[PDB]
Amino acid sequence: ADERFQALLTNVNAVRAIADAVEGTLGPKGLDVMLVDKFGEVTITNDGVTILDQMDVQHPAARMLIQVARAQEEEVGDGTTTATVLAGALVSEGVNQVEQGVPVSRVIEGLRRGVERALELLRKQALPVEGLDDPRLRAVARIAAREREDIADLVVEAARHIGEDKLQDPNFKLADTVTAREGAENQVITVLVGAATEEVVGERERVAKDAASAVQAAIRGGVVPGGGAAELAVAREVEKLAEEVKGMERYGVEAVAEALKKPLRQIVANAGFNPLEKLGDLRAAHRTGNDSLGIDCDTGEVVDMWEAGVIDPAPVKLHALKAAGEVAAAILRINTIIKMK
Amino acid sequence: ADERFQALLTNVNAVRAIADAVEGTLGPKGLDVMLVDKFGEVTITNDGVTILDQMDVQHPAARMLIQVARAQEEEVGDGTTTATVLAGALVSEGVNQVEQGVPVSRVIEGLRRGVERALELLRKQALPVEGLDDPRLRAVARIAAREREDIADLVVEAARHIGEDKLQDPNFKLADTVTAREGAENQVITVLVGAATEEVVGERERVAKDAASAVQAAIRGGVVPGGGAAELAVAREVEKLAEEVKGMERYGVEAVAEALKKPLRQIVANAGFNPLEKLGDLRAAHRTGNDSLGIDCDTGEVVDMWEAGVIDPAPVKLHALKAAGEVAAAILRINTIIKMK
Amino acid sequence: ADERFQALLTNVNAVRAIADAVEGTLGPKGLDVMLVDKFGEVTITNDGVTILDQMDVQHPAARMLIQVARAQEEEVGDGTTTATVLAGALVSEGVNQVEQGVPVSRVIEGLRRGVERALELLRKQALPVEGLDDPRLRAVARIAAREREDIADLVVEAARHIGEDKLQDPNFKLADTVTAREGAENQVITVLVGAATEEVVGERERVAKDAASAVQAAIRGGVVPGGGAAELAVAREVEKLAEEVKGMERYGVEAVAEALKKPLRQIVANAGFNPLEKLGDLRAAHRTGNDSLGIDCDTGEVVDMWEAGVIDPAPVKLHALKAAGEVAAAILRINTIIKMK
Amino acid sequence: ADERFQALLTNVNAVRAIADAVEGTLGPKGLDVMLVDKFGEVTITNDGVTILDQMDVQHPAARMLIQVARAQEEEVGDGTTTATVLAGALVSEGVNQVEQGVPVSRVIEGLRRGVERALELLRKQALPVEGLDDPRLRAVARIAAREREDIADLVVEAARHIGEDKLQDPNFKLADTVTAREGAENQVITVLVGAATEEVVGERERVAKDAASAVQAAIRGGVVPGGGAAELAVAREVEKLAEEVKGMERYGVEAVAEALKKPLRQIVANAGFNPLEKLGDLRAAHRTGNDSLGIDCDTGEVVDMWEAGVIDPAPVKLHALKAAGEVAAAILRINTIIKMK
Repeated sequence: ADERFQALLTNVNAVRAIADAVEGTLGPKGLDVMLVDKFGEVTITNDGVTILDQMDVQHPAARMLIQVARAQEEEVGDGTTTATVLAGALVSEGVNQVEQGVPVSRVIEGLRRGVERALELLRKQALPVEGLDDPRLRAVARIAAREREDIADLVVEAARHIGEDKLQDPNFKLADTVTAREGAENQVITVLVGAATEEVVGERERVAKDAASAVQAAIRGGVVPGGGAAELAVAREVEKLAEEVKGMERYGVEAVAEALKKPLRQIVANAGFNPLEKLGDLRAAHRTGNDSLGIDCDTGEVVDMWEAGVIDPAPVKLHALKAAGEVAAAILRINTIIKMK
Repeated sequence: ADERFQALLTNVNAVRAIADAVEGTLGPKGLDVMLVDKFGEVTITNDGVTILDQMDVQHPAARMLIQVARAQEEEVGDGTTTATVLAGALVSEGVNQVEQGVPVSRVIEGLRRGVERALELLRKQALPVEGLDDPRLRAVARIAAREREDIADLVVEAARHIGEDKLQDPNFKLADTVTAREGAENQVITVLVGAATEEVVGERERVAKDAASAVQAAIRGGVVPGGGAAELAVAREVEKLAEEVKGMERYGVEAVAEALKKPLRQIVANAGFNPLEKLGDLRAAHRTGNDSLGIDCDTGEVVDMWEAGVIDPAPVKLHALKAAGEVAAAILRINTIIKMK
Repeated sequence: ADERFQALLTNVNAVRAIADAVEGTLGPKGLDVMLVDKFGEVTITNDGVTILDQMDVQHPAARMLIQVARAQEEEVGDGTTTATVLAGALVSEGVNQVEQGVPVSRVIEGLRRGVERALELLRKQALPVEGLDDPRLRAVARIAAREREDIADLVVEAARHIGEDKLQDPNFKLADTVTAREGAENQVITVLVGAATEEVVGERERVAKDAASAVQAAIRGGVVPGGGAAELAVAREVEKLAEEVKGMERYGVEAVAEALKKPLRQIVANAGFNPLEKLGDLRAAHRTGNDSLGIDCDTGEVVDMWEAGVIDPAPVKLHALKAAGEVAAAILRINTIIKMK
Repeated sequence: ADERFQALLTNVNAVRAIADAVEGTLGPKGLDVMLVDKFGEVTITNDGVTILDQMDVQHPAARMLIQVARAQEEEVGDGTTTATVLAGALVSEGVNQVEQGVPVSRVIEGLRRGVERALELLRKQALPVEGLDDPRLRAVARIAAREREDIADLVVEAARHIGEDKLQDPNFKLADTVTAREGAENQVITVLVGAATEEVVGERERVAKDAASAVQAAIRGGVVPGGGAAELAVAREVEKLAEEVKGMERYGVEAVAEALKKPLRQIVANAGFNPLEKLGDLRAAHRTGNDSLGIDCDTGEVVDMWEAGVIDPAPVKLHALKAAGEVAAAILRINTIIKMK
């Protein structure tokens, strides 16, 4: 019986190891991560899409996490680091509840129901954007471009050059029509991103594609209050569902609720504030009936995110949580490890 | 800095040891504790007063819990088990929250307001008893008599023979008006309680005084749904209070709320049922607006405590919670241990 | 040279340990200390005077600080805890400079001048109280009364009864005019202090003692903004003195400057706030030219201490700083330890 | 959490080691450093640039600082020593704050704004050079030429041969317009620098470029009082801003403020004096309202650096501080180290 639980725990530690390596890269004030070879070559990156690919992943439980997260990347080209951290949080709290005594089969179904409710509520909470000149697009472009307005303005300028219905085509990807070249200026003819040297072209191109995907998702499915405020907003309702759920299955709904607190908790933690005290006051002001109250990452105060400008696309946040649930259930189900031929 | 926490944790482990020695005796299906001497003599007893009186305690921190519990006993003469287990749960959750990073002073000042609101809600929820012919007096006498009705009937008979305003006198304790004599019958002349042999008198007198105290407190302060249901009734609102308080203070209101679940959790555990699942379906059926819904100790089916006839006097619980909160606060403040002259 | 310094460090650590045993009792939200015997008896106390009197002292360096602090008690009967903390901080910030390479003889004289200028500024900053009807006397009684207004009202009534010039008499102590008896009410005949039982008399007599000494000192010297605000108010002046002093001796003036913020560091550390961040919010309105702002102990917001009412008399703080400077100068001078005949 | 800090401390110690091998070469009497391979060859040199170029670097943090320092060299041809020393100081007393409990993210942005303000004061303090006949050019050429006049004279002669407006061309560098030949005399035809033998031409060629670049920057940006006086002058101002910065973030500005003293501190220390007292006696000369007062490296008596003739160009100092701040942020922002494919 302990062997069945032990086989689950080592799977969790593999997922947690990957989830812990990218959690420092969350938010506008994320911390970069050092990557090292045996030869000694090193790259410094604050983006998750690259750290997950360039990182060693030898435990076979982590390979599924990377594959599912980059499938989410293949869909919309953003939100891999949120999905990985949410999957890690869900699996961590699930194994914690299993340690308490809850059977794993109960936790799996509780997680399934809680994640389904969370997707429902996040879909219902996202409101559609009113035209393209509405500067919520300019807001969600800036956050995706590492707070560099030079790329952010040109992505929205290209978006206005394309149009609305021409961007509503499912077969058309705006990321593939951007290109970065060295020694050029910022013009759109094909989106030409200027770069100084030849070595800096890669990261400028990558952030150009990230802003491209963000602005695409903004038209495709609306916007959500970023910074994890929407995650807390759905976490409270998932807790209410947990109180609604019968039997031992509820302890998985609590696992969904606590895992939805991890993105905002780490947004605060990486910003350099105490996560617990700055979550307490954030829950303090949420009694007014509005569920769009976040925390600014510079002064640490409770401020509504619509005026702060911290906005996130809706499809990316929906699909990150969907993938996190799908790749937490699959890793919780595994109970034995056997060898082959 | 670690010594301040280690100084606290050693004090807590003294408190947890006392609680673990008594929390097995809760409920109508409690498990006795066997006490051994140097000589090898035995003392089989399920009464918390007895075990707390004759138990060897050496830690200075553990002495305060017993002193507070016996001071509680001097007031009404019952409820020491609930006080001990609640104090243990409160300080255990307090140190658990301190380990997460919350400073101890915030935990203490959150415990204070949480316990105050819990006392307020328990006092409100108490329902007075209409006359002595009401069967609730029969139930509260039966429960105090270890579910042996022969003492239960004579206690209520004596209560009716004395009177309402005579019982209302604060100076008169009817636990002194009971005497057990071997070889006699059960009659009132002085409440004479029959016993078989001289060795049966020792425990028969104790249970007679316990029943006397229960019946007296029932008239003085009404009744509360027993079996731990009222604890969850007030905990569900202490979680709203925790969601009503700003800042790091809230992490102690959660400690009050979770500590209030330990009574019913340990009633269910001692009854031979899994406490997590049996607590899960308790919250499912609490949505009807009634807060007096609990768990029967034999069939495991959730049933409302009024019809089931499991009732616990109000003051024995209010004073017990107040004592547990005061001793938990007093033991959490301690941060340094040093030696005397 | 090393054994000369190691002789100072051993004396420093003895002073550090005694100052460390009584830091946590400072401030209104201070924590208590468990004093244990070999016998097994206990004494919970948050009074610094009791801890210093009753806690063992075997290292001879500590006894000098104890004697100086209890001499400060013999002067006006309060402020021993502040004196001990200030002496510990001064000695710590002195040895930290000797570690950096500053000679001890320069630190001693820099500390002398820094303490003298700090005393001068604290004396200049004191505000004399207008009559005994002004509410700051009530505040000074309350702060010495651990937020129990029952003692505060009777002591202030007695203070107004006696008269102004009668209170001015240097041979008249209000110390001896109080007495606590069990089972009595609160009235003045000779001030009769009420108490519940015989065991409560010992601490309630000390409470009346401290309140009487606080109101005693208030008439003579007026008031100073309590809660450590005035220590910060003079710390910046000592910093400008350090920026006035010439040579290696200046680094003793900064030892005085940083030692004066230890009381306010510890008041917020004991309050459950982070001292590093709560010193990075007090310097907001200190730029406005007023030097009467501190930190309130429950919510942590910065507010003027005149409005908050945390007011502590002038003579007790002045003499506590003088005693701390005297013992800090006396203990730093020791450079060798030798045995007698 | 310790692993995230251990990764940072490992990174800091790498910067400390590369930094630690350089600062002995600061000031007019820097101490040269020996370099050895397995073959046992010798390379005695007191120049920072060659020391950083030929030194074996294994840690990636050393590689990042190497790249930034040689980029600073590519920009203006000098200032690598001050850049690496200031970077080491900023990183060292940034992690010193992290040990105290300050979060890394707050220290990073505090470093950012403190360095920005230090750049502001340093830019404003630079006074414009009045023609080339002004002997401040001669002074900076002298201090650039290892206190040798034979290279001081021909550099300024070649400069005045060109003309005023021709040195303002950003596309023209005069560091490439100097060639050293063996057995020749000192004249300009192309500045011909003579040498004794072929083996001596290497070091003469290097000092010729250094002296050329000093006057290259001097006409462009003016003059700033060198020898660490400008650093101390801006350190007091960024201290004043630290008193203005609000929150936990101020402890990064304090790190910038005290890290700016490291150049002057080590110029004094390499002189064979005690830096602790020589920093103390420099704060008397700064109370007169003017901020040009530094320390002569020979007699130890503080003297005005204008009259003493110790001078540095403005652009080299500004860019050294900018590079030091940028690399300090880039190495402080790394949180964990992982391995690659």
